[PDB]
Amino acid sequence: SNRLDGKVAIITGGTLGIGLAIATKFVEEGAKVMITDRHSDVGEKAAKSVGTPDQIQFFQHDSSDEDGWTKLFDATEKAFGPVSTLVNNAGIAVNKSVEETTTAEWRKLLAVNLDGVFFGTRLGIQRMKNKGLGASIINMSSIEGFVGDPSLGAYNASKGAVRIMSKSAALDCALKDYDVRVNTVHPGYIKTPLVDDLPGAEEAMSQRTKTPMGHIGEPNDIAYICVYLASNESKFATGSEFVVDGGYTAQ
Amino acid sequence: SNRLDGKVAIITGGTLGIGLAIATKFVEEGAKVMITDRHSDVGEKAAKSVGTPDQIQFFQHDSSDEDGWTKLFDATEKAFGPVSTLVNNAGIAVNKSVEETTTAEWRKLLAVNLDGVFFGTRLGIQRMKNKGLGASIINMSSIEGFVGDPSLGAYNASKGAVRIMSKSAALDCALKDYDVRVNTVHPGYIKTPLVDDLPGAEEAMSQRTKTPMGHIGEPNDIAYICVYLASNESKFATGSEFVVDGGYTAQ
Amino acid sequence: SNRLDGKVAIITGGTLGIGLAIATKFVEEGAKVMITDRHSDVGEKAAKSVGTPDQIQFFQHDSSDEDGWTKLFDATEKAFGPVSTLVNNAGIAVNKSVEETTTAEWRKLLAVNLDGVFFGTRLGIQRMKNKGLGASIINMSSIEGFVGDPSLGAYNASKGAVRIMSKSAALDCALKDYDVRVNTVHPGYIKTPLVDDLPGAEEAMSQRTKTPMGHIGEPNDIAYICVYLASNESKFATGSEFVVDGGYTAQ
Amino acid sequence: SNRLDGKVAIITGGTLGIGLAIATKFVEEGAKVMITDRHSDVGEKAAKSVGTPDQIQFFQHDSSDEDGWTKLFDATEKAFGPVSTLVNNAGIAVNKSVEETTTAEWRKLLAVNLDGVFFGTRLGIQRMKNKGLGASIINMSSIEGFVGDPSLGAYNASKGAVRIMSKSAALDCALKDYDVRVNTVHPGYIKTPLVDDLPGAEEAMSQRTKTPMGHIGEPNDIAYICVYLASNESKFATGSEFVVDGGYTAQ
Ligand SMILES: NC(=O)C1=CN([C@@H]2O[C@H](COP(=O)(O)OP(=O)(O)OC[C@H]3O[C@@H](n4cnc5c(N)ncnc54)[C@H](O)[C@@H]3O)[C@@H](O)[C@H]2O)C=CC1
Ligand SMILES: NC(=O)C1=CN([C@@H]2O[C@H](COP(=O)(O)OP(=O)(O)OC[C@H]3O[C@@H](n4cnc5c(N)ncnc54)[C@H](O)[C@@H]3O)[C@@H](O)[C@H]2O)C=CC1
Ligand SMILES: NC(=O)C1=CN([C@@H]2O[C@H](COP(=O)(O)OP(=O)(O)OC[C@H]3O[C@@H](n4cnc5c(N)ncnc54)[C@H](O)[C@@H]3O)[C@@H](O)[C@H]2O)C=CC1
Ligand SMILES: NC(=O)C1=CN([C@@H]2O[C@H](COP(=O)(O)OP(=O)(O)OC[C@H]3O[C@@H](n4cnc5c(N)ncnc54)[C@H](O)[C@@H]3O)[C@@H](O)[C@H]2O)C=CC1
Ligand SMILES: C[C@@H](O)c1ccccc1
Ligand SMILES: C[C@@H](O)c1ccccc1
Ligand SMILES: C[C@@H](O)c1ccccc1
Ligand SMILES: C[C@@H](O)c1ccccc1
Ligand SMILES: [Mg+2]
Ligand SMILES: [Mg+2]
Repeated sequence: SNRLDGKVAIITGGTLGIGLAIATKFVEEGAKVMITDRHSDVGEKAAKSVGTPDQIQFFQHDSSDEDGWTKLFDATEKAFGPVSTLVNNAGIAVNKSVEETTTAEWRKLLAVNLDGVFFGTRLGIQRMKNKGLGASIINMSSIEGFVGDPSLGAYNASKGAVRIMSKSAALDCALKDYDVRVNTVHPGYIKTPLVDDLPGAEEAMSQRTKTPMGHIGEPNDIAYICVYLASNESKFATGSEFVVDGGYTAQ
Repeated sequence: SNRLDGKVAIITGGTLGIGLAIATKFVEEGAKVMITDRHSDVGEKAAKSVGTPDQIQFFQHDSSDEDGWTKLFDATEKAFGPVSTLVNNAGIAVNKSVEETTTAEWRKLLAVNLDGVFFGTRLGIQRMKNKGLGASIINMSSIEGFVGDPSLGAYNASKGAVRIMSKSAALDCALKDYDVRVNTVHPGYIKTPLVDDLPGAEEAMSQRTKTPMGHIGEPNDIAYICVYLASNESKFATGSEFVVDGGYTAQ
Repeated sequence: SNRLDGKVAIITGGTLGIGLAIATKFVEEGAKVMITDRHSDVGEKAAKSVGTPDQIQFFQHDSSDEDGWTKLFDATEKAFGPVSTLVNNAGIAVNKSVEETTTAEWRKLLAVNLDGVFFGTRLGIQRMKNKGLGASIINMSSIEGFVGDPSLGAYNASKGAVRIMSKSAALDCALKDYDVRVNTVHPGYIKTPLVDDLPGAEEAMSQRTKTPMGHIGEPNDIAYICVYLASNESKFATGSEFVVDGGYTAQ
Repeated sequence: SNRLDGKVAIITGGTLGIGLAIATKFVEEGAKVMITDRHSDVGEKAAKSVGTPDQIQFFQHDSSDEDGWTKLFDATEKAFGPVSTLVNNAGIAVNKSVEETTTAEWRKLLAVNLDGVFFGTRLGIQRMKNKGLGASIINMSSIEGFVGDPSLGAYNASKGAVRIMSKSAALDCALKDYDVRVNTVHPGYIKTPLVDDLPGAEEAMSQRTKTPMGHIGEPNDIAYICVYLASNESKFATGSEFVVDGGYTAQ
């Protein structure tokens, strides 16, 4: 309780899974939250499932849409006051090796996972700096920012990009005394309804050769590290990677 | 509040600085705590400064003392019930390059920083496994587990050892379903009375070429990441490194 | 001598600096080489400066040009026989923080440094696999694939992308028994005529807080690690990062 | 040929496997070599199998023996002139988890794998600095300096220690203009007669979940990266890790 008092957060892809759990715990800890998704039909229902309009609202936005980012920040500031916290969580995956990735697939994945995170990070620094907000940008990544997956070529590219791009931003903010931190979060496998719909997926992810714990995580596992990062408790943490992966990358 | 409900923690070197702040926040969040130090004179006063005997006690112990580790676990279990949480925080430094390290210096530093962490980790796994405690071993490290310092040769050795030793332990616990997680915490520079007593030290640490934030951290910066790691909020985190360094390792 | 006997290499951006030195040492060790650059005026002269047409030729190509990649592989195979070795060396830099990067700058840098490396890697796997060539793809990176630079935001993104994308490709090639390895090379600061034309640049790079050796490297420093990687001497090395940086990333 | 002209190398544990292959290729490239082992019976035969006494000799030495290190450097300088190159290759393994490691096992493994590497590194810096030798210390590590193995607890400790200790030494040498570089080499699984004597071992190591190439390496795979590191070709490489692992750590 109260760990995010006064904070105002944007969470992209906040209607499902990890992003929804981050939204839920953010509201529980006192933050006001704007969640997004490319589609409108889930959004209002997702928001209402967490809290009331004074706590959480929905804004339809595709994170690859550069001009839509300014509309999103404006709507959030209108609802809740100046934005303090950005969680760049929206992402997609292509299940292809590098060898088998089409250029269209490459460009589509990079538009969401890389351009979108760049647009959000750039705008968030501009809008959040020098306001005494204790501002925090949390760029969602994954184990795939540290290790390869033969069947996730473009996804690996995007996650490695966000990993090191975030360090650049962290350093510049720290050196300019902007009062903006930038860090990455790296989930391993997490159980969601989407994983549940893929026959065999959780079992494959839970083999000890993949996740040493012998089971995948849950959305709140990623929510709680995000609360820590969004809060002033982490005021000395910037430019770093926070891994919550059941041991996947330790072997 | 309540984030460590029911937890029972041992924190080595818990009478000063980082270890004292970890103890303080642990008590605030509902944990019972046994702090240690090689010396007795500070201990009881340090404990009483945090809370009452039902919350926190002191046990004199040099972490390099193998047999003393069993006495420490026994005393803690006597006071508070079965131990759930171990923070291996006790450490020393030698200000020497590898080239200029004497063998006595080498052996003394490794006894505390490496052997002591091994003894605590080994015993903690034995005593904490298979009890449904949500057990957590937090091995204190530093930026010096990732990067070299020309003037900290043996210290670097110790911190690199603990970094990877902790991953081994994490994996074995995860694969054996022991209900014990093992992670490392990596502070950058932190202001304490000891740093304050070293003329010029904080200023040197605060140069942008060292810490990009332009200032060093405070003990609570390390306390809060430890609360997260000791809590069930981090039940999917094992075998990982948590860095709180003001950007030091991001450049 | 003879360390690249029978090898046929493409080196993008091979007319200057690092790429020219890689070309030079490749020819010395018995490889046939096709160098590229976006511009034609330097190319033939650069090639003739290294060797004769039976050793080394030039092909004008912008690495961001997807269709031009197939023309490049065809021209090389026409000149020298099947390509065994690809060094993705072409790159550019934008001297901007993330905050100050324009979208046009972002897209231009990613087209060369990321898309271009993807196009070359994808095509090289397709054209080099299953031919008993001892094929090797060497994706040029830099220290900026490991650490941030506040003034190199998009460049950091690109270098982190190539770092982890290359691991994906490595794994898929290894698992499919393609006889193609993929590794990254990470130069620190290297003296070239271009650096020499930037007043103050080498001196700034040579400060001990940047490069511990107190001086920057030379193009042959990167050439020699590339020879090792292109050769069968490194037949068990794949998915790894090879750093030649004067100590920059060790502190 | 000639890549180590004039170099004088000490290779600890140089009578078998990886160390023998390093010795072999070092001699082939023009270096004079002193190999060691704790036992005498294999040594002279191993040396004679590589070359004549003017090329390679044997010195009986347990790398854990501190005073024996000065005798070893003296004998090498007597045979061949001033030592330029040290490969700290001697090591042992204990097949125990952290939990199950006895203190005697811990101390024995650390004496060879950590103390021994410290003694060699410290003495080598002292004896090799400021002589214009192009001096190089190559500290053998393994994949177990990057990732955990649940059954290699003390070994992981030792390998993580050497990894970061070597960076400290690298930095101090670079900052003091000592003309001594320090780097680590990280073999994955390598086929040797010892592995061949362990039923099932190579097959287990060759599973794709362990080594993506689907087979283990050979001693020359580690020899060739050591030649590069010992040579002046790598004069700008210090403080870095060189991984030759068949993809083990890329996933
Ligand atoms: N489920 C898993 O096992 C793992 C997930 N992750 C990563 O963590 C993050 C969050 O995942 P979840 O929210 O559980 O995802 P989900 O798979 O349950 O649903 C996808 C999420 O992204 C959003 N989204 C997709 N494209 C978008 C666009 N163009 N604009 C705005 N929103 C968009 C949706 O609202 C949705 O919340 C992602 O960045 C993902 O790549 C990483 C490793 C594992
Ligand atoms: N102050 C700083 O800038 C940094 C500190 N650290 C690390 O973080 C950890 C905690 O530091 P602080 O508690 O602030 O230290 P401190 O420097 O303020 O005091 C030393 C601590 O270690 C204990 N200690 C030393 N030798 C011991 C032994 N043989 N047995 C039991 N206890 C012993 C003392 O109780 C004391 O709390 C250490 O492991 C340290 O190496 C890491 C980076 C920076
Ligand atoms: N000079 C230095 O200090 C450092 C250089 N690097 C990196 O190493 C690599 C090689 O650098 P140099 O050859 O010395 O570069 P250079 O700065 O001396 O010249 C640029 C090179 O890239 C090529 N190039 C640029 N855009 C291109 C395009 N669209 N298509 C084809 N070729 C193109 C040119 O032929 C030229 O060889 C690059 O990827 C660079 O980013 C990394 C760290 C430091
Ligand atoms: N075979 C494999 O799969 C792997 C080996 N390694 C590492 O690479 C290095 C070299 O291995 P190999 O020479 O093939 O070993 P080996 O297993 O074939 O034989 C052991 C080597 O270490 C020496 N040795 C052991 N204790 C010693 C002491 N107290 N003093 C002096 N010498 C001693 C022996 O001469 C012998 O060459 C070691 O540091 C090892 O830990 C790392 C990963 C895998
Ligand atoms: C990395 C994880 O988000 C994933 C991506 C594609 C298919 C399954 C799982
Ligand atoms: C790394 C940090 O704990 C430190 C060690 C010795 C002297 C000053 C600071
Ligand atoms: C990283 C290095 O290639 C560089 C890039 C831009 C300006 C100067 C140096
Ligand atoms: C890591 C490798 O050297 C190994 C150690 C012990 C038993 C088998 C293999
Ligand atoms: Mg650094
Ligand atoms: Mg792995």
